[PDB]
Amino acid sequence: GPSFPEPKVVRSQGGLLSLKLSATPTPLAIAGQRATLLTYGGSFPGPTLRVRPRDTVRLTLENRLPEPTNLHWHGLPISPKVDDPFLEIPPGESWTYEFTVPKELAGTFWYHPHLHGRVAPQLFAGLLGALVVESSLDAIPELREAEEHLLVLKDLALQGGRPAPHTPMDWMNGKEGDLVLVNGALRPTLVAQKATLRLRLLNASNARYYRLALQDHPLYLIAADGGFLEEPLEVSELLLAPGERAEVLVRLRKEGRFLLQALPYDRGAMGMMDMGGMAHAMPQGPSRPETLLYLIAPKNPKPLPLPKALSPFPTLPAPVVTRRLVLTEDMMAARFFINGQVFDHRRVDLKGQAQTVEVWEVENQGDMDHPFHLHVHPFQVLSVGGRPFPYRAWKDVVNLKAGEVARLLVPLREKGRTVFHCHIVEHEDRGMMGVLEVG
Ligand SMILES: [Cu+2]
Ligand SMILES: [Cu+2]
Ligand SMILES: [Cu+2]
Repeated sequence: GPSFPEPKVVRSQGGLLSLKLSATPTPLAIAGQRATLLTYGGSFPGPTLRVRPRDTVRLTLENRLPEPTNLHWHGLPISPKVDDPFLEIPPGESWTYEFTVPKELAGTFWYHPHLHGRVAPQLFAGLLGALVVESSLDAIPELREAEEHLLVLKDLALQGGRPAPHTPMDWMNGKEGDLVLVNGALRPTLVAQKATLRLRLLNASNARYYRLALQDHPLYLIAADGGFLEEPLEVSELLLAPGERAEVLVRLRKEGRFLLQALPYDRGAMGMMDMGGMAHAMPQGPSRPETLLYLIAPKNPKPLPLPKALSPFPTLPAPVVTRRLVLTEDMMAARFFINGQVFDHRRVDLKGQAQTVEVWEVENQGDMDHPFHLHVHPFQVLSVGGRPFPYRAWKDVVNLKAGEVARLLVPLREKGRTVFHCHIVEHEDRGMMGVLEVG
């Protein structure tokens, strides 16, 4: 097959993507070995859904797992009556998700389970896939002529031919695996045919971070989680926290082989040490560097010029309220809190008004990185750690290192009850989630 593996694409037909997916334990060949994963559509990652604004999506999820599950349409500003974080599909049962793709939308999104208490093992076992919203922007020559690929960054650990079980330490840190895969493949080779690549990036890992760097090359960020930037932004590296997406242009400068690496990064994961007497927690330190893929540049590469502009970011109304959400940890108990509380599905924590804008100040008073995710309502990151953000674009996950405050501009869109949580999904399962009601 193609030297570069990517999930199969399912496209809307005549404005309708009607699809039945089964969540099912599936024997597969993965990274040269045989394993039984939990999959959507029989594959890992699940199929990529490619749609356009105003399309109708009609996705029937059949639960063939031995435990209940559901779907989160991560990043989609749709109704929480569709993207329902409280819905439970019992084993054997089916549920049909139907929504219209919003008109003003573009970028890389994804789907995965969101059943509180069960997310981390289900997501770790392989239940995820991408959703791409095509834009009219894709027809500008600087993007249309680029070579496009999706890179689903997700790691895995196998034990006896199945996903490795969660240990108590995994619930504290978030589980990482030793198999650091792109699109389910171990260090695939990408033999580029064009000098400009358009790479959609998805961190679908439970907890692993990807400090992305391409050897000898900068990256040109053209989209964040939920939409285009206003213009490309040159970066030397790009950190993708769990649940985040990005789109980058790569402008291949010369012939040769270049590594795409996940450079060492310390997210505050903790181990345990006994040095005489007392056993206590100790930092794991930075991750070991990982090669994600081998990128082979074509003959005499002449990259396209960059697009001068992408999408203007909407001017937002002046905000009507400021929130503060403080994140804290009880590491030895693997308990995690927002404003001193753990999630309770019966308890409404924030009440806002649709079509108003709020300022959310999210403060990480823990020692671990926490990537904060809000459903349903994409936000604009104003600043993190007192540093202004270098671009304007829609995001739905913001990473907070220890001590950092993120200031977010949150327009409230669809009415209903939804959630916000850490997207180290172990921490969500362990309480770091709250309930927002929009009326
Ligand atoms: Cu998500
Ligand atoms: Cu969620
Ligand atoms: Cu967390």
